[PDB]
Amino acid sequence: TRTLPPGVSDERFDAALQRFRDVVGDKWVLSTADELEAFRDPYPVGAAEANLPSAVVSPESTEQVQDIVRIANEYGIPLHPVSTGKNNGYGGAAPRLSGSVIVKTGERMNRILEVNEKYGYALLEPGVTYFDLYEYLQSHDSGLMLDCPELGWGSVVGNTLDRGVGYTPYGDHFMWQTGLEVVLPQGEVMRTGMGALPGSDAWQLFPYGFGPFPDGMFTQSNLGIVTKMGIALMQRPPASQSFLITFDKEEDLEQIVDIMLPLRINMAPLQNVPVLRNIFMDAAAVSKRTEWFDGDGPMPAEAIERMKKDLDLGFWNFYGTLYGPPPLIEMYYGMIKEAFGKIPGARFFTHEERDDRGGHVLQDRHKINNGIPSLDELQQLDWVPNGGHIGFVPVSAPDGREAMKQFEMVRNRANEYNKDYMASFVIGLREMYHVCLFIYDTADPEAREEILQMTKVLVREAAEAGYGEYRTHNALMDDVMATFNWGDGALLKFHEKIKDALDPNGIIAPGKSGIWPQRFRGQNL
Amino acid sequence: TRTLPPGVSDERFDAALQRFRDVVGDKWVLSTADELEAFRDPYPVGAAEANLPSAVVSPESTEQVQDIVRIANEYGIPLHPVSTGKNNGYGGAAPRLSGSVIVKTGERMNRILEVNEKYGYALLEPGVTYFDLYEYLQSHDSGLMLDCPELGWGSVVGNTLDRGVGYTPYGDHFMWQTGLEVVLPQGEVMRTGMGALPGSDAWQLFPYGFGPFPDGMFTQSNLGIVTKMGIALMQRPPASQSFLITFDKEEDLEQIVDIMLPLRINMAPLQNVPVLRNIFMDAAAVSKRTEWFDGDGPMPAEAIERMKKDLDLGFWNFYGTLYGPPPLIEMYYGMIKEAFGKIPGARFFTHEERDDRGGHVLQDRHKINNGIPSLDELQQLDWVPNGGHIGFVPVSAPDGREAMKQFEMVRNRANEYNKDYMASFVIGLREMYHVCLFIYDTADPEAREEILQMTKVLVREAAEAGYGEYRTHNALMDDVMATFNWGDGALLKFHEKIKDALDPNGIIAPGKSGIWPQRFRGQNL
Ligand SMILES: Cc1cc2nc3c(=O)[nH]c(=O)nc-3n(C[C@H](O)[C@H](O)[C@H](O)COP(=O)(O)OP(=O)(O)OC[C@H]3O[C@@H](n4cnc5c(N)ncnc54)[C@H](O)[C@@H]3O)c2cc1C
Ligand SMILES: Cc1cc2nc3c(=O)[nH]c(=O)nc-3n(C[C@H](O)[C@H](O)[C@H](O)COP(=O)(O)OP(=O)(O)OC[C@H]3O[C@@H](n4cnc5c(N)ncnc54)[C@H](O)[C@@H]3O)c2cc1C
Ligand SMILES: COc1cc(CCCO)cc(OC)c1O
Ligand SMILES: COc1cc(CCCO)cc(OC)c1O
Repeated sequence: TRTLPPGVSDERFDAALQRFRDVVGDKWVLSTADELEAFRDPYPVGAAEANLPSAVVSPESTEQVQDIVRIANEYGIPLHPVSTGKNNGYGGAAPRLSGSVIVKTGERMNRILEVNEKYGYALLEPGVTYFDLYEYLQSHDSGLMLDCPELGWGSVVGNTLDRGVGYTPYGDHFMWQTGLEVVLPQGEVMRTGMGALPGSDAWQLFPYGFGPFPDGMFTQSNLGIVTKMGIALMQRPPASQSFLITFDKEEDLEQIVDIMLPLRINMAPLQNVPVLRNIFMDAAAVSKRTEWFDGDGPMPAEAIERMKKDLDLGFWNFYGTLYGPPPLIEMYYGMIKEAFGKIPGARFFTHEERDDRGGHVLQDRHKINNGIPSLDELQQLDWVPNGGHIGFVPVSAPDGREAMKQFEMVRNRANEYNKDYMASFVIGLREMYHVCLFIYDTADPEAREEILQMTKVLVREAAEAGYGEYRTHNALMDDVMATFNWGDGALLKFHEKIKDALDPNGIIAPGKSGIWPQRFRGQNL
Repeated sequence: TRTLPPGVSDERFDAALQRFRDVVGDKWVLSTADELEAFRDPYPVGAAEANLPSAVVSPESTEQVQDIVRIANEYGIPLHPVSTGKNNGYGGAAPRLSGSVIVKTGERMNRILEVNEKYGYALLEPGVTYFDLYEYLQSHDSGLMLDCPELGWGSVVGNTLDRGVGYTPYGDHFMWQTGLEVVLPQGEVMRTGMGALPGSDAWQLFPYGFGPFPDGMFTQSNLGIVTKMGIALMQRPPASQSFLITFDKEEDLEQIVDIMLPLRINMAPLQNVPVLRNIFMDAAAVSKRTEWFDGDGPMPAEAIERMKKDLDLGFWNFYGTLYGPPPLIEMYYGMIKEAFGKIPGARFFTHEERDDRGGHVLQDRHKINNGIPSLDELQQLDWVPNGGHIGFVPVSAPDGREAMKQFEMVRNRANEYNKDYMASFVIGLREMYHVCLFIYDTADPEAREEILQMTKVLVREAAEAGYGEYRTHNALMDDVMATFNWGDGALLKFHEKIKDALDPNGIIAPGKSGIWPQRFRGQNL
């Protein structure tokens, strides 16, 4: 059957598709099953079909976005705006609401509008990937560096708009986002901050402007379609050194985190975003599961010791990067060695001390942590046939016992559902993103359903323990927002009220972050 | 005559006042003219009466705030929430809309709810002043320090809610704000961030929570009455050093700013928030105008030279503070001396090198920049009889030509309207707050009217040159929001839609930031 927007007939949708073609050109509207396969979730969750797009519209300009939104309002067509649509682990480009039209802004709105060397910023359209911006900075001999997530094929804008993160001192992308332009849900266009002052040169200099500060309301949001976004860019330091600390025992996690916090909270000596990855995460980056265990069910401890011995890695592997003059780097590395060396069996390696396969992750972090984008971690998806992943990322206090509690709770459910537990604590100043990647055979419908049921269990169990997730997959958005229900669901009620005011026809990404416009509430999707 | 809410009769207002007394206690409702005199703007702007409160209500609890908001909805009573109501320069405690009832949350909601040494944060009620928090930290021998504005008698919460700023590395108060509790305009209570997840310990560790990020919409805002707010607290460094650089000429401003930017953008060597204050600003802190000049009109060049000579200060005076191990401080100070020394006439002083009257401001900055609150700057108001100030604060790029353009533009109008121009550039990473404090005799109605007309001209003239203000006085809020009118007033229309959705009866601080609810729009008050 043809995927159609809810309540929209074949005739009405054909008519809307043609109005879209009038705006963007016939080449830039996709609506056949073969064309749309590329836009389904690449890592499907659940046995049954879900998150089916009805079309893809690729606008060239803000003016075209406004016209697309107005047409969607006339026809009642839901729109899922994306930048590059590489939100893999959280749905890809696929809409939360099946039948929605994807607005792929980044296909043609892909210009670097400004890179300012003096004030250190960029003004970007959504199609600028991290690779694109890196190539620009390299080609202009820029003194600036970008901040990228693990995979460079995503969007500087799009990643920020889901509050994604990277690993340099500028790792909080939303923090350094400065100014945006957005098409509101009925087609009006708005600039935030100093961009609201005509002729201001400070759109990318001063984020707040005047009055209530709105930009965060357009992140993890369905309140508009972003068409331009500014971001601050850090100056590249004169030198850097990355390092790996291997820790032998599962149980070391508690002491690692507790030693880490005093070294991190003042952004020195731990200047970048430390990451603490387990052996499964690192092994998946350089090898397939069957090299260590080709049997049924969870991997046995003998197979784990082999992974560690052969890759020369610990169960927990701490990656960091230091920046600045060589003397500062040496002083900070000495402090780090002296602190973590109090853990029995810890071993230290700089990026120049490992040329072996187990050191491939360290080399990859040394790129990433220096704003050099990479795709090396895509090899994690070769762990099993037809590999995909889902991201389960609860927030943790930077406390070793809390980390251990979360590790044990996730590992337990992981084992129960026969999914390997790849873990990476991504460490901020006062919080940790406990990244749980579950890699699975996306062609196997029982594996897909196990992933869905396992993660719904984990969302509930984590919440009963006081833990919430910072970001989540289409399939989990209602469940995750349901956990943030202090005061009889006060937060969601507030969001719904704003959603219905700005989007009275219920057009933009219905269900994003569990926020449904009035016409869709009380339904089973 | 008695001050009444718009459209509310004496009999209705009396009934509402008694309902307020039911909630908070009859002792905690003020409504006579003598009682309300203290809640008038202490630095009145304009000759005519403006911004008159009809009553003051002091709630003891969030539950009482909810009840007050419910009563106000029933009766159509506008409410102006304040914490400590010390917003001097911007209206004091006085409401934008005359006839509003001030809700002074800080009078009785004044508890430090938590200070966490390990993770470095505080959870505060609105009545905690900077002095209160400092005394707590001292009393408990805390390793943490606060970040305060120039005057310590304001509210850690209230200052943040107007996006006020201080001068340590944590000087962006809203940035370090983490979690809040707010009573929405119809009386519902909501927690943001991880506080929306019942049982989370991360309310003050991770600001975003899940879904659209709303906390900024409650700053410079009329979308609620905030009852609790968290804020991160920096660890106190092992050592510090403050310094003053004096520069001889008005025209040095261009070179000072251009030398400063490379030293600031990486947060080192200029680690704190530098301030660049002109001789009028520093002279007012230690002396009266008639010490230097008792004639008519703007101060002549020779009197300006006498201020410089006796106080041993420049026309421009640069104040900074360095932090960290003693060798790091000495290396950074050497970098700062080498850079700024290229300006002919520059002279350098650390806080150890001046014990004269001219050095009083340096010693005060050494307290403020180390989280030690002060009221010394209140002496600026003794510059002339019955002294008050208004804050005209355009944002400037950190560019010397732009700073000079703004200086010359403001000086030109200050001279025209016979107001001394006290200037302080408060310097962020990529932007400066160009603080123009105009000090005037508040008893002189012509001076008050000159201040109003001069600043209205400056708002328009600055906007014509592409500059907007970050914060403003009641009397200028409509004019300032009117300058942020890109896209035919798109930003204000967006704020108005949200305002009417959350506040359908138009109760909370109508006209704050130029944002009026439907029932008042177009009424010219
Ligand atoms: C192995 C692996 C490792 C990963 N590591 C990381 C990591 O380190 N850090 C990280 O952050 N992520 C990580 N991810 C997740 C994902 O790869 C990235 O976050 C990716 O950059 C997001 O996709 P994107 O940039 O194309 O954004 P998009 O998919 O274009 O956008 C993401 C979402 O933002 C919203 N949005 C986007 N554009 C607009 C717009 N114009 N208007 C309105 N709303 C919009 C929509 O809700 C959209 O679904 C990882 C994934 C995998 C599989
Ligand atoms: C000489 C001088 C120097 C100054 N220097 C500085 C400086 O360095 N930095 C600086 O930031 N300011 C400065 N100011 C301005 C002012 O002194 C401070 O900002 C002061 O801290 C603000 O008053 P307050 O803290 O009592 O906040 P309040 O007056 O309580 O609140 C300010 C506003 O925030 C909102 N608000 C407050 N509480 C609530 C609540 N509970 N719910 C909802 N909304 C609320 C209201 O709009 C209120 O009007 C200066 C003023 C002068 C005269
Ligand atoms: C920090 O946020 C994320 C980190 C990773 C991988 C971290 C590997 O060390 C994946 C994500 O989504 C799939 C995230 O959101
Ligand atoms: C940085 O923000 C402000 C600074 C000052 C005075 C700075 C003196 O050096 C006053 C203000 O309001 C009256 C401000 O908002």
